[PDB]
Amino acid sequence: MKLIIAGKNNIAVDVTKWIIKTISDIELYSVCNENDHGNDSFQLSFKKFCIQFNIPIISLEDAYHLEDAIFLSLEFDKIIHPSKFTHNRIFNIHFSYLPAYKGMYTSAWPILNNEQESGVTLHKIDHGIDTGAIIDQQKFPLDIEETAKTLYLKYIKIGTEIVIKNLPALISGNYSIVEQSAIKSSYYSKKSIDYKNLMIDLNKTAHEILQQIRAFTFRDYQLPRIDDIDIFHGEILSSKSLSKPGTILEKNNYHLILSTIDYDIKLYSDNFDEILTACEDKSPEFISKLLKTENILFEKNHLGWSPIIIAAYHGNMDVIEWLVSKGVNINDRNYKGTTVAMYFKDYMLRSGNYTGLENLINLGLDLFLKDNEGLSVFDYMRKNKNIELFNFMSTFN
Amino acid sequence: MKLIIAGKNNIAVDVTKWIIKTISDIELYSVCNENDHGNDSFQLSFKKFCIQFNIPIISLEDAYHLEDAIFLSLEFDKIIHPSKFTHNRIFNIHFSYLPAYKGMYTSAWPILNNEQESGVTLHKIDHGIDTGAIIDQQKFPLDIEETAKTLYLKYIKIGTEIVIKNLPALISGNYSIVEQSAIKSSYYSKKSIDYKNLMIDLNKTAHEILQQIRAFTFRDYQLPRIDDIDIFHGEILSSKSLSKPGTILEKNNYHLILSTIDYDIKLYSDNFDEILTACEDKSPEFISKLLKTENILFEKNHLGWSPIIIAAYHGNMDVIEWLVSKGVNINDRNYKGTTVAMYFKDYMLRSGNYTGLENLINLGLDLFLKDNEGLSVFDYMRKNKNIELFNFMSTFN
Ligand SMILES: Cc1cn([C@H]2C[C@H](O)[C@@H](COP(=O)(O)OP(=O)(O)O[C@H]3O[C@H](C)[C@H](O)[C@H](N)[C@H]3O)O2)c(=O)[nH]c1=O
Ligand SMILES: Cc1cn([C@H]2C[C@H](O)[C@@H](COP(=O)(O)OP(=O)(O)O[C@H]3O[C@H](C)[C@H](O)[C@H](N)[C@H]3O)O2)c(=O)[nH]c1=O
Ligand SMILES: Cc1cn([C@H]2C[C@H](O)[C@@H](COP(=O)(O)OP(=O)(O)O[C@H]3O[C@H](C)[C@H](O)[C@H](N)[C@H]3O)O2)c(=O)[nH]c1=O
Ligand SMILES: Cc1cn([C@H]2C[C@H](O)[C@@H](COP(=O)(O)OP(=O)(O)O[C@H]3O[C@H](C)[C@H](O)[C@H](N)[C@H]3O)O2)c(=O)[nH]c1=O
Ligand SMILES: Nc1nc(=O)c2c([nH]1)NC[C@@H](CNc1ccc(C(=O)N[C@@H](CCC(=O)O)C(=O)O)cc1)N2C=O
Ligand SMILES: Nc1nc(=O)c2c([nH]1)NC[C@@H](CNc1ccc(C(=O)N[C@@H](CCC(=O)O)C(=O)O)cc1)N2C=O
Ligand SMILES: [Cl-]
Ligand SMILES: [Cl-]
Ligand SMILES: [K+]
Ligand SMILES: [K+]
Ligand code: NA
Ligand code: NA
Ligand code: NA
Ligand code: NA
Ligand code: NA
Ligand code: NA
Repeated sequence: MKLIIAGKNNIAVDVTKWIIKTISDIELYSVCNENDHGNDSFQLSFKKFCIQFNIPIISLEDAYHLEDAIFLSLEFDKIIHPSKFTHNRIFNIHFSYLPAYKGMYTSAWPILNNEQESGVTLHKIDHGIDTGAIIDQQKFPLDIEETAKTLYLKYIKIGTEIVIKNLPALISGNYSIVEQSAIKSSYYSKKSIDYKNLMIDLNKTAHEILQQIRAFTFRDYQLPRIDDIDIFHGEILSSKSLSKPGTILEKNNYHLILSTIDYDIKLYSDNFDEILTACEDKSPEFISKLLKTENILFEKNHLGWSPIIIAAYHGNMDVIEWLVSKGVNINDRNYKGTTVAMYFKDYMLRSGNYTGLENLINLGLDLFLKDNEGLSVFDYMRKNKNIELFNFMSTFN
Repeated sequence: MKLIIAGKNNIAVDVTKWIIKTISDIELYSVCNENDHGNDSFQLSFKKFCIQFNIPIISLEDAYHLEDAIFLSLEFDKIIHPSKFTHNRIFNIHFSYLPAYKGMYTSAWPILNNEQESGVTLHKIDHGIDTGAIIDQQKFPLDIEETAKTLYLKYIKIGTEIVIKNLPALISGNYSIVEQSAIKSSYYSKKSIDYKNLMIDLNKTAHEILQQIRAFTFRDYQLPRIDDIDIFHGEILSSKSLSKPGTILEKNNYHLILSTIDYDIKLYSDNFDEILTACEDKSPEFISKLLKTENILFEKNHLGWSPIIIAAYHGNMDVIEWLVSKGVNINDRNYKGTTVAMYFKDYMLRSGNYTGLENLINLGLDLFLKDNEGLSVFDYMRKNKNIELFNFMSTFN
């Protein structure tokens, strides 16, 4: 068989990796999205990956003429018409529990509409928008403080899994379909949200305002901004101003308080930059007071730097352990795949203090992971001839 | 006690009637809505009613200065501020299951949002929009072909009941409250729907388009109009045009067929006028073919004339019985309260054929009802000196 993987991001990358590890005899090809210019971001560039792993990249046009192929769209950006192929072995992963939420912005809309869950759906491509028969789908609940970013990461992940579970069946042809019901079918278009002129409607209830805030929270693209302040989460108060919804009751460095249709809301200014800086050398105590929401402890900057990555690079041992106690991953990575252990090794090197490593190993620090270049911490130390640190790190299980 | 009834429509009228029948010693006052100019429509004018029943009509301003009073808002149109009263005995009926759907157009929005149910809520007035503590509420399911009109009539009815059930408790002061949750609180404003420039979004799924159609179906105000055709219901087909959503696939006297995001839809032109005319003298068979949806058999024109009222006035006996077999009320009334029996008596008079009456009585025709003027069929025949018909009608139980 030939297998054509058209799309982008960690879903296209991780499915392709699994195929490589698991299916030989398959002849792989890649079609990439138009805005994929080779740059890794909060997601990997699938184009860069394919070039490095020698997966031939072809045009959508070339894809039409391949016979004895399977075509699989993973967040692909161009319309695929099944009449342009000799076969009907054409599949898509859609980021919703179809028939609901066909179309665009499916990381926002379920939140805006205050859904209790969402899902991912594997289905056949037909001529229209997310309309072809369903092969498989899985659902999952939305968290109370779900954001568009957290939702999107759940899609990437569940999408990847649902594809890998179904791949053998698509390749063999031994899978079932069910036509999508008309009932409960919904669709949003490109025009349904203007991200370049985002307005929060403040003539709304506290809950509705917060749902809009959280729907529009996706740091790599934007934070919601109100009265010139970037907002990162908030809360519903018990007070109820008599003033008109939208009235600013309080504005300072820390927060905005607004009158709504029902209960006043408190909206936290974003202090993520201040948090990262604090993680360099302040105590867990200092950080717990600086933060307004514990969600900020799992945020990452444009490089993929999280609080734990800062604490590790600066050898701030108390903050590392505290963050872990709040459910932060001790083996967190930046966007190049560089791990906590890699950062903490740098601190060991620069400082000459090796005494903290044991603690971290005990907390589950993994020395054997590899970055996106396929190198471990050991490959780095060998390469840079840091042999005494290599050997000290090598004693640990 | 004094009891001030502020509002409009059959809810304000029927609550006031119950008070009159059931509570003496209460001193009643009325405050009316600004657009209530004394005219009965698909709802009674509360102003006309109060004038005829000698309920003194006062200004909202006068209402503030009444001591030892209770104030009850039933679809009232001006904002009520509890700080303007000596007491806090101030209640409202809202047409939703609060905390959801505060604000406007609550006969549309639950339909647009494809809710499975709605309700009515009795609560205290506080300073804001539909935000005060809840005294009582009842919920009910939305029908699959619910329209804004059918929904609205359910509100009028359930509202009326919930008020009558609770009145003694409000008068005594022996009732409980519960503060409205923030969670699941929603609000729509005046601006959320422009009824003077209504657009149906056709770049949507079949189901979404039909939900918008039905949400905007309220004959006294408007029918949805697409491509210059008034629409009265429709259906989802099994075909799926490849053409773009909104493409008109077929247009004739009977219907529009449109391409959507998923399944084609068939939208019925309104033929209500043609149906009423048919009921004058055509068969049940003829009418069953003329209609495109059985919903059209329960529609009424600006006078309150329904199909059964036409068949009765014209003595079309087969159509009367058939309509009854489809669940039409044999004691239907127009908007002046004039009943089927009143219309059928006219036919008896004009034609001299008395032979059908027995059948109708057997089907449950009620000769003892009174119109809005408080007259029965017998009061009319006495008045007009139609004594042989009076006496023939009088033999029936
Ligand atoms: C463009 C943009 C997106 N978002 C959020 C909401 C989106 O659901 C999420 C993903 O962005 P996105 O550009 O991938 O667009 P989406 O609209 O999510 O996905 C569509 O486009 C993809 C290329 C696929 O064809 C997919 N099948 C489509 O549904 O990020 C922002 O918060 N701000 C933004 O400015
Ligand atoms: C996290 C952090 C990093 N840095 C430095 C370290 C890097 O030299 C530079 C870019 O960071 P980065 O996350 O993009 O680094 P990467 O290129 O992913 O990883 C390199 O740097 C690590 C420290 C390890 O040595 C690893 N073996 C290297 O491949 O910024 C800071 O100065 N302050 C910081 O707080
Ligand atoms: C004005 C209008 C209303 N409608 C429908 C939807 C509405 O829910 C329903 C009732 O009309 P409406 O003018 O009573 O306005 P609503 O918006 O339903 O009710 C508000 O105004 C009332 C006076 C009360 O203050 C009530 N508490 C408010 O919620 O009729 C139309 O279909 N076309 C229309 O043009
Ligand atoms: C239903 C119907 C009524 N009419 C006439 C009868 C009335 O004279 C006029 C207005 O109708 P309407 O529903 O407003 O009448 P109403 O004023 O409600 O009722 C009067 O007319 C009835 C027939 C009874 O005599 C009753 N006792 C009267 O009070 O239209 C028709 O010509 N064709 C019809 O199909
Ligand atoms: N047949 C098919 N259906 C899909 O839903 C789909 C594919 N193919 N392929 C990948 C991706 C592409 N999705 C899209 C969706 C809409 C437009 C589009 O042109 N959208 C405009 C209308 C026209 C315009 O932009 O000029 C819009 O308003 O949304 C382009 C690509 N997609 C599934 O993910
Ligand atoms: N305190 C109180 N709350 C209510 O929700 C309420 C009452 N009173 N009294 C009766 C009725 C009146 N409702 C309303 C609601 C809004 C406006 C209003 O002015 N609305 C505009 C904003 C201002 C404007 O029109 O200039 C809007 O955008 O909706 C007037 C009367 N109503 C419950 O039924
Ligand atoms: Cl090194
Ligand atoms: Cl008479
Ligand atoms: K307020
Ligand atoms: K279509
Ligand atoms: Na299947
Ligand atoms: Na947009
Ligand atoms: Na060295
Ligand atoms: Na109560
Ligand atoms: Na409006
Ligand atoms: Na006479």
